[PDB]
Amino acid sequence: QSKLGAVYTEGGFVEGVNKKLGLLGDSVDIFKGIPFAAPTKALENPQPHPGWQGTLKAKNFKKRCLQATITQDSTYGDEDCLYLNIWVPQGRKQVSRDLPVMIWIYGGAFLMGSGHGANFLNNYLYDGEEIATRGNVIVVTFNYRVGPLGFLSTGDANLPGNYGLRDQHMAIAWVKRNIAAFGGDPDNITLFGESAGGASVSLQTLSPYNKGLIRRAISQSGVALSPWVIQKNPLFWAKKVAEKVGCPVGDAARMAQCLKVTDPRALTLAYKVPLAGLEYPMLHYVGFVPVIDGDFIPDDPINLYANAADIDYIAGTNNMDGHIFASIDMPAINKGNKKVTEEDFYKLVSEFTITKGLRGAKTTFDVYTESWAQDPSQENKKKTVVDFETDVLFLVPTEIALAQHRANAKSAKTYAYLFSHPADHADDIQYVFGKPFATPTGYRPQDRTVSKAMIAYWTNFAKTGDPNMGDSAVPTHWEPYTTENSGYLEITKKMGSSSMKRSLRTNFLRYWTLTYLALPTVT
Ligand SMILES: [Zn+2]
Ligand SMILES: [Zn+2]
Ligand SMILES: [Zn+2]
Ligand SMILES: [Zn+2]
Ligand SMILES: [Zn+2]
Ligand SMILES: [Zn+2]
Ligand SMILES: [Zn+2]
Ligand SMILES: [Zn+2]
Ligand SMILES: [Zn+2]
Ligand SMILES: [Zn+2]
Ligand SMILES: [Zn+2]
Repeated sequence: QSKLGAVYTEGGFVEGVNKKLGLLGDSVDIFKGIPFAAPTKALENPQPHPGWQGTLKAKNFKKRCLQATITQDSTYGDEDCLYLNIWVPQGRKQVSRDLPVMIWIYGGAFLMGSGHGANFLNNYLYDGEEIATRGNVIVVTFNYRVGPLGFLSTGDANLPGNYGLRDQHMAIAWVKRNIAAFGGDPDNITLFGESAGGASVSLQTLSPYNKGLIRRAISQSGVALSPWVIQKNPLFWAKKVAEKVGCPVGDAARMAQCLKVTDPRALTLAYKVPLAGLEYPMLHYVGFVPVIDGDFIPDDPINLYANAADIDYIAGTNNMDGHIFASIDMPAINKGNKKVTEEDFYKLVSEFTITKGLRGAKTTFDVYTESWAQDPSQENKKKTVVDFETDVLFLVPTEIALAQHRANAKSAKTYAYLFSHPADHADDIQYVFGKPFATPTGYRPQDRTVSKAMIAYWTNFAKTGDPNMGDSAVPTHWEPYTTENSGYLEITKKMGSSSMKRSLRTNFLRYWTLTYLALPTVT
């Protein structure tokens, strides 16, 4: 009477595990490996999963979708991968009902990842237990297809792409139809995700496929407007794969059907992004990502924000999000005894501004190195390289998305954040998921303070659309974003009234959205 037991879903009964928590009667019901769609076919849209007889034992994580290992030498996962996982918190007197529902979408550059995440200190990163029990919400995680098997496309109807986005949508629709049986409120679904997952969250809110399914959304370090998200030239990348696996490249239809019957492991390993050295910035080699298909993504995402008019929305970034691509594009920023020079940075800037030619390279170099005259230290120069990559890859897209969502808002609220700290220790995911509480030996008291506050804001928002209002106290009043106030919450170790800030790097946002765009395109 205080836990779920066998749950009747549309496919049949499902049995999970009840984990007792604390000493006074709380617990958590955990379901792992519930199928939400059929075994996948290579480069075909997902399909309903047939029902089952008896009681499905949802006791273990299932296989991730077929993908390259990080050494890009081999593969793991399986074509039968579309499974989801659920954490339902339980109090000590009665079974939970009408709980808010948060669906996590993992990142991994659309190339790798799974619903459980990396394992460290005997804990999966996306283990939803700490969010669910501390915020009194239901947490869902799930697998979607990645890499060529998730995103290969010819840019036309022969191979329209976006298979992995359709997988995500199928998981969302399943939760909407079924989660009330677990104690969830299906009218109150919040998506959240990071990096490619944050851009996926954003894409899901913009797609007409999700009309009436999504109540709220959180984009962490990634939005549909980031430059690494939409592949403008998919036929080029599909031809690359066709040549390495021996398919003809003359006719799009013939090539498409050849790829569909190619060993999916050969498809997955067809292309390896070089590690070093590269002729172009890292951004150039993001290949198999979403496309504008005129269907799931009917138009350029910038034109789609009417679809999110009643979806409350949080979006934010990490202060040094770009350090990942910056280290690859300029390895000197990590080597303490190697210099970054004006010539190195010009070269990097010029590669990002090719469409505006020499003038575009100069105006950008000039604005980012303005501070170098008074502070020529390597510390200031290397920080500048990171800030540049953060701005173009994360911050500027995110600010444009916030502005677009606010301008199209009807009932929707809009919120902005900057996460500042001090895998790497600076990253948001581990604090959002409560890792400092689940594996506390690896973390210090200040880490639990930050994670406690992030889970409070996130789960208050899931409950009410107001990060300040819900089951948890918060340290700083988080003011909704408007064009006039342009406010963001700076999330740090010690928060108070001055944590609510405004006008994040506005001179740089204005440069990219006004000055740079006013330059003539060269050819
Ligand atoms: Zn199955
Ligand atoms: Zn696994
Ligand atoms: Zn198999
Ligand atoms: Zn009810
Ligand atoms: Zn649908
Ligand atoms: Zn390029
Ligand atoms: Zn170039
Ligand atoms: Zn992150
Ligand atoms: Zn990071
Ligand atoms: Zn820390
Ligand atoms: Zn207020």
